[PDB]
This record gives sequence, structure tokens and C-alpha cells, in this order.
Amino acid sequence: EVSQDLFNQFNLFAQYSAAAYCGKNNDAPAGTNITCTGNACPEVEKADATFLYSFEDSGVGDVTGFLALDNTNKLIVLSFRGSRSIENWIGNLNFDLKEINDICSGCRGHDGFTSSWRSVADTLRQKVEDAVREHPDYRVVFTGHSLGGALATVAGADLRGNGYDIDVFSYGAPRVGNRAFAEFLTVQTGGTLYRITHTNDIVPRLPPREFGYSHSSPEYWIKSGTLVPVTRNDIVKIEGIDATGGNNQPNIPDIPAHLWYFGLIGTCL
Amino acid sequence: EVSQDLFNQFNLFAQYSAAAYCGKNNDAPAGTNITCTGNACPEVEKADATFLYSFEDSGVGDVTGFLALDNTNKLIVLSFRGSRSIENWIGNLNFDLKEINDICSGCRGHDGFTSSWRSVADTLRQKVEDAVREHPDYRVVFTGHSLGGALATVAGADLRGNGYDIDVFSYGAPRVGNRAFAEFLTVQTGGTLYRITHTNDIVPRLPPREFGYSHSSPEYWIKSGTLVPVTRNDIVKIEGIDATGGNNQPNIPDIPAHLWYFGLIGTCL
Ligand SMILES: *[C@@H]1O[C@H](CO)[C@@H](O)[C@H](O)[C@H]1NC(C)=O
Ligand SMILES: *[C@@H]1O[C@H](CO)[C@@H](O)[C@H](O)[C@H]1NC(C)=O
Ligand SMILES: CCCCCCCCCCCC(=O)O
Ligand SMILES: CCCCCCCCCCCC(=O)O
Ligand SMILES: O=Cc1ccc([N+](=O)[O-])cc1
Repeated sequence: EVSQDLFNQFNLFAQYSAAAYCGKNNDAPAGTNITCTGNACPEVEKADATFLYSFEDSGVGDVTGFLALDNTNKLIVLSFRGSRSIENWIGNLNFDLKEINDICSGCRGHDGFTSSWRSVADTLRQKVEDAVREHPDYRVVFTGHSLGGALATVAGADLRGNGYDIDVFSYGAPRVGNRAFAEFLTVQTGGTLYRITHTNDIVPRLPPREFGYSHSSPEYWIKSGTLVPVTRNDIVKIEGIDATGGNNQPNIPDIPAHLWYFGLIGTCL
Repeated sequence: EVSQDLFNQFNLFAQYSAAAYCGKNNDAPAGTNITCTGNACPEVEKADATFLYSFEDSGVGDVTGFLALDNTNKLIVLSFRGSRSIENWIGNLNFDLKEINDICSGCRGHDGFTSSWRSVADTLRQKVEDAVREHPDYRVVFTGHSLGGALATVAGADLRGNGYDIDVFSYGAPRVGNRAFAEFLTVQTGGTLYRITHTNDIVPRLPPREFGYSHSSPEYWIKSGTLVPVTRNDIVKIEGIDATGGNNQPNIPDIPAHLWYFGLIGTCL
């Protein structure tokens, strides 16, 4: 149901997205190897992959993550960590929209993700721009799990159109805004967003559509279970804004399904 | 390598061991279907498996676990839970021996394991004996992961030879006493001990030999990685009291390898 090439990208950035939580690097100086505990990111470890800049509780949203250089795959990766306690985050999660005309017209986004991004935007844009300069033929990719996925998606919508494509790989991302934003993210040029979901994961089901939220299209829906390995045959491309029959089903959702994207994510053994 | 049937059994009791942590259980009446969160025990959920008796923080070493009846596989399974925080448990692990001629003359066992068991033995024996009476044809299996693994090993050594075989499946168990106790465990009839380990799991390397501990033989050693699925070829039967070249090898050990026996164990998504 997806190409092998796409399945391979999806797996790689699930692991860069997992590395934002695991593998020690609290102040790991720039240029050190990227490694993780608990076999959370072996495809990353296998590449010639190094930190460019690490951030932590940065700005008003306490945004955390890193920027890496990957000489093997020829990538510049900005990876956002989701929340250190997701069940809590999930309970404290406010549904307020705020206008975001700076990015698009009639577009409202989630207030916390938008503001969190906006507060670190200038420093991070500058860091990506520097790498884009030193490695003009490398692909710029923003990725993240959970909250990290929301942020990556917002950051992507916000920095595209400056002359380098930015591809976004999000895992288990919540909804980030209103229907007009969904649309903007479905069609925006200057890169592709790959919005990946798993089974009846709860987070992509929040904030609810009944608070004004919509999802961009398409969705890449992983139907294999929690703790099950994923093959290219377990992923279905679902087409349409707020399409139903992928993750957006009226059944009961689940938290552990959120922590299994290709492998363990959003928690470290 | 190991047979398909034996593999199945290994997988199954890894799940009955995982269910002691992740059961939606306890304060749950006898006769209830056994189920787990986070796809922790799907092979148990497919079986017609029900609680016989649940225990929580029982006796002197706060023992936790369940006694189960399984009409599909024809089992009576006593599953002991390991610690709620394995890391602190490992850190505060005391290495004192106490004599247990009760179980076998010349035998010394870890003092906290033998006393936690000793303090709940009489109750749990009567619970097992009762179930054996109601289902004389069913096979008695004790199992456990980690400290739970220890308790199942001790309880088995203590309760065998009263008429009914007791098999024991242990996952990531610590050493439970001196040579002689090890030797008893290697030869004792009235049941078999399948003592399963994974890669460089920390827990089976404690207590260290140096403090007067030995491991019973044989050893079933999983060499597939952490978060990697296990096949029959990844399991190596290793013979010899304190044999080296399975888990007992001279390298740095790992906590995450402790938490991956056939799937996630010792923690709940
Ligand atoms: C970092 O990785 C490179 C190649 O991927 C390797 O040659 C180098 O030894 C690594 N550095 C350390 C400290 O392991
Ligand atoms: C318990 O499982 C049995 C068979 O394994 C099933 O028939 C019954 O519906 C279950 N009870 C509940 C409450 O699901
Ligand atoms: C983009 C990085 C976001 C990381 C913020 C995580 C904040 C730690 C969360 C602890 C409490 C909570 O949010 O549930
Ligand atoms: C519930 C978390 C910790 C549970 C451990 C209780 C009994 C552990 C046995 C070890 C006795 C000792 O050596 O300290
Ligand atoms: O599912 C196969 C299977 C094989 C043996 C056992 N057992 O002996 O309990 C259980 C399950």
C-alpha cells in the first residue's frame, strides 16, 4: 500500500523523531555522533549523523529537539521532541484557535503550538539557513512525534517559500488548525508534508473537529498493531481533508498506539 | 535453536509474565477474563483465561501476581510480577544469602526472595493445590519476569514433588542462590525450569558470582536485539552451571534489554 522508498523514509524519520526523546545529548557539543539508548534509532546511528545544534525548554513553549547533519542520506534534519509526559500533556490540552494570517488567509491555528513555534522561529530558521548554505544539495526535513509533530508541521508551513524545499514528516501529530489551514497544508508548495498516523492513536484525533479543527490531506495510516512491526503493506494513503476510515474513525481510541510508530517512540526503554 | 512448540510456549509465558504488570486487573474478581493494556498479552487474551486468585503487596516482600486458569491451553499459571521500578530495585538489591535446607540441604538462597516467598507460600500453595484438585489434568506453570522470575523459580523449587509437576518459565531472572541451589535446580524432577535470558540484560548478571551465586543450567538465550522480533533461530540453548557465552559474558550490560522478551515486558505502554 505504500512504496518501499516511502516506507524507508517514514522509518528513518520516525527514528530521528524518537532520537529527540532518547539517546543522551543534554548539552552534547555540536558535531558529536547521534546515538540513542534502547535501540530507538539504529538507522540514524548507522548514518554519518551528527548534531549541529541542540535546544531545550527553548522559548515560551519549552521547545526541545535538535538539528542534525546526515552525510550519508544527505539531509539537514530538524527534529522536535514531543512532551516528556504525554498522558499529562493530553489532559492539559487546550483547544483554543488563534488567527494566523502571517501564514495564510482565514487561517486559524492552535494557540499553544503556534505561539510555541513563533517564539523560537527566528533562532531556528537562522540555523537551518546556515546549513542550507554549507550543504545546498542536502534535503531539508522537519520531523517530530506528538507535540513535536505539530511543531514541525507549523514550522514547515512557516519557513517554506524561502528558496529551499522543506519536507515534513510528522508522527502521531494532533490537528493544528481550522479548515482553511488544513487546506493550506494540503496544497502548499515548496515541500511535502507526510502526516503519518497509527491505528486508533488518540492524539491525531485531538483537538476535536467539534472545536473547529481540521486535518490536512493526505494521511499515511499505519494499520499494523501496537508492538507489531510495520511493512510498506501496512500503510494506507487516505485522501481528503478530514477523511474518515484511516485514523479518524468513531471507535474508541488508545494511548499506547501513540507510542508505536515503526518502533517505540515518545518513551525510552 | 528451539522447536516451534517450545517457542510458542516461551512467547506465551513471556506474556503471562508481562500481564502481571499490565493486567487491568487486581481488585478484579475471580473468574474475570484476563486482559492487558498496550497489546502486552494478546496470546493470553485469545485463550479462555481467567483469574483464579489475585494478590497485591502480599506478606513480607510486598508480593504481587496472579493465579490463572486457562481452558484453551489446559494450564494453571501462577504469574509473579517484578518490581514497579526495576531501576531502583536493581540499585537497592542486597546480596545476602540465607540457608534453605527446607528446599535442599546445603542450599542458600537470596534472602529477600526466599523470605518474600516464604511469607506467602502457605496461602499460594493452597490456592494452587485447590486448582490442581479442580483440574487434575491441567499443567501447573509458574512464571515471572525479573524479581517475579526469581519468586517463580523459588516457589517451584519449594513446591515441587508434592504430586504434580511444576514447570517454571523465567524471563530476565536474577540469580536466586548458591551453587548447590543452582545444582538442585538443574536436576530436580517433578518439573522443568526454562530459564530465558536476553542479549546483555543486566538483571541475570545479579547477584554477581563473586558474592556466592550461581545460575542453574540450561539457559535459553535470546540473541535478537532489543525491540527486534524473536524467531526460533535467535534462541540458543546454553548448557553448564554458570556457563558463559549467553547472557553471562564479559561486556557492559543494559537495562532496555531487560525489557524486551518476545515483546515489551516489565513496563506498560
Ligand atoms: C562517529 O561516526 C563516524 C562515522 O559514521 C565514525 O567514523 C566515528 O568514529 C564516530 N565517532 C565516535 C566518537 O564514535
Ligand atoms: C470472556 O471470554 C470468553 C471466551 O474466552 C467469552 O466468551 C466472554 O464473552 C468473555 N467475557 C467478557 C466479559 O468479555
Ligand atoms: C518541542 C518540544 C516540546 C517538549 C515540551 C515537553 C514539556 C514536558 C512536559 C511535561 C508535562 C506535560 O507537558 O505533560
Ligand atoms: C515495587 C518496587 C520494588 C519492589 C521490590 C521489593 C522486593 C525486592 C527484593 C530485593 C530485596 C533486596 O535485596 O533488597
Ligand atoms: O500456541 C501454541 C502453544 C504451544 C504450547 C503451549 N503450552 O504448553 O502451554 C501453549 C501454546
